[PDB]
Amino acid sequence: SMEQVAMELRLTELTRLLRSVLDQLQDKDPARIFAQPVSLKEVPDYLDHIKHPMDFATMRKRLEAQGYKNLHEFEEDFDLIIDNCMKYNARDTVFYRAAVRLRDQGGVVLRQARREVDSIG
Repeated sequence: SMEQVAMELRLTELTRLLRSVLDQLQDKDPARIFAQPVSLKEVPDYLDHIKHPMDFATMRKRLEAQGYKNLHEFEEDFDLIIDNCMKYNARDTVFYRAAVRLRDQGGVVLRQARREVDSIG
């Protein structure tokens, strides 16, 4: 149908906006601490601690499959990155500190993304 197409064009445009958002959030991680999944070869007990792992490469796969229906779903995954790290790692670690800085700096980007998503519809 014409409606299904219009729907698909909306999703494609949302995907375009979320790709830009993801690139902006990932720039706030210049150390690349959050770029890839925590390695289960190197942290073999990780899944005993963290039940829903997340990272930027995994979000990017979902994004490119147009797997985010709305900004809320995207934000859920970004929050998993931060929250998983803040649980697994102690306060006095470069990892925890990196997550705090990513959260703080990402807030600005996500604030305007919500306005753009509502605005453009």
